[PDB]
Amino acid sequence: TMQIKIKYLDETQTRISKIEQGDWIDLRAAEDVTIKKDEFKLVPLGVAMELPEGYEAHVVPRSSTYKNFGVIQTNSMGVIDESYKGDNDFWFFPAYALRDTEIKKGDRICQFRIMKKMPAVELVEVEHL
Amino acid sequence: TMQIKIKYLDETQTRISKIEQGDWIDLRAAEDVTIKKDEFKLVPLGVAMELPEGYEAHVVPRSSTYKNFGVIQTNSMGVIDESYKGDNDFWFFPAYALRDTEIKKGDRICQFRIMKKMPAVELVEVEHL
Amino acid sequence: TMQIKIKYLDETQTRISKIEQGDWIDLRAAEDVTIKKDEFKLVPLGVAMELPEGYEAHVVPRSSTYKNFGVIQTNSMGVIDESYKGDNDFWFFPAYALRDTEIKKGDRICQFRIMKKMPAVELVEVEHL
Ligand SMILES: O=c1ccn([C@H]2C[C@H](O)[C@@H](COP(=O)(O)NP(=O)(O)OP(=O)(O)O)O2)c(=O)[nH]1
Ligand SMILES: O=c1ccn([C@H]2C[C@H](O)[C@@H](COP(=O)(O)NP(=O)(O)OP(=O)(O)O)O2)c(=O)[nH]1
Ligand SMILES: O=c1ccn([C@H]2C[C@H](O)[C@@H](COP(=O)(O)NP(=O)(O)OP(=O)(O)O)O2)c(=O)[nH]1
Ligand SMILES: [Ca+2]
Ligand SMILES: [Ca+2]
Ligand SMILES: [Ca+2]
Ligand SMILES: [Ca+2]
Repeated sequence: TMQIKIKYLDETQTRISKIEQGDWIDLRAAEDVTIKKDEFKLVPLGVAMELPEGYEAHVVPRSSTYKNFGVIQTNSMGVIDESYKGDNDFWFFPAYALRDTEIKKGDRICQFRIMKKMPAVELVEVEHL
Repeated sequence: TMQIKIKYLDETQTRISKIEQGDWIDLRAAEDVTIKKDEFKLVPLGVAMELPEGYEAHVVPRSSTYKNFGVIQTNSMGVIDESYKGDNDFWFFPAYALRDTEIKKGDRICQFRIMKKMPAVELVEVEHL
Repeated sequence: TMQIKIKYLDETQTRISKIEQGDWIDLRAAEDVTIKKDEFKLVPLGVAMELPEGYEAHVVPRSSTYKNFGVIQTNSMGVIDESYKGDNDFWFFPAYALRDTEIKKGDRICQFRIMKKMPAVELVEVEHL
């Protein structure tokens, strides 16, 4: 199987290694985050990762995230590149609150999977298609 | 040649037609739903599916879902796993209404495709990246 | 390497051809767009493409789009099929503004990659799963 190296922000972050069979993986808030209605905050997720060469990760909310927390993800789907593999390259979930809300440290807030990056392409300009 | 088994909620749901291979497939509201501006409702899609093994489905709006139906999708992209294949595992579109709206039975509110699940990965903690 | 043919709206659009290595590609507003709070506009991107056969494109916001512009993409992830390849099939970004905003001509507003279309599938209706 493919290795992903993961570094946690600190010792209190919930470790997320288990036997994986192709399911998306839940990520968790690194700290309590309060968000007022119609405000935006980056929810830190407390993990940095070196993804497999030639891969990227996609991040979206969980199914019940809206019900529980009343937030939407402002970028729709977050794309994490194999190059965001630095020692300070921590992941976040960009949240817009549709109601006053609180997200607690340790809460599952979004989920990711990996995906092979697109193949090499060359764009060629033409005057007409 | 890959098969998806599909169960409809009832006889009144408009069946999905012979497909054009590879194109996303539109899904229809299973009943009339009224949603007031700033309200959230699960819009039933009136279908349950057994996806091929090792696949998942992704569900997103149409480009015109906002113009036609007044809603955004609260989970950004719905991910339907192979394991959501039970006889009562019906699909929904989680709608937040940005204006008052009357969605109708049969309205093509979103679209789906299948995709292979990500490979088996092993997360390994490291102190530093 | 696969080719994508690209046609620009006019001579003033910024050409986006360069060496590609699987990264998503930024697309840019074709003209100034003003969007008031709680309004929606299709932001023109000034490009039409013939994608490789058997492939589709996916379009999402850039990571900083919400901070810089206050817009969310109403369809979450836009899907451009291979058949959207006509001389007047210009791409757009469906934007809903959460605050009064201005996007300037040439601003990077979203990004795309390609992905192979789903395989041929046969839907088989069953009475029970
Ligand atoms: O939802 C997200 C999106 C991105 N990220 C990470 C990956 C991304 O590289 C980083 C932000 O760095 P940049 O501001 O450089 N954005 P990006 O890497 O997309 O830059 P570019 O526009 O050059 O591709 O945040 C998240 O943690 N969550
Ligand atoms: O937009 C969606 C998303 C999910 N679904 C389906 C699939 C999902 O399995 C189901 C909701 O079941 P759960 O509350 O068990 N959520 P999920 O399967 O995502 O759970 P987990 O967090 O364990 O992966 O609704 C939709 O119909 N539309
Ligand atoms: O974000 C997007 C989405 C689609 N598009 C273009 C390409 C796509 O083929 C076309 C239609 O997309 P949708 O299928 O999401 N909308 P709809 O079902 O309303 O259009 P059609 O009736 O043409 O399928 O719009 C964009 O330019 N940006
Ligand atoms: Ca999950
Ligand atoms: Ca409002
Ligand atoms: Ca369509
Ligand atoms: Ca990018």
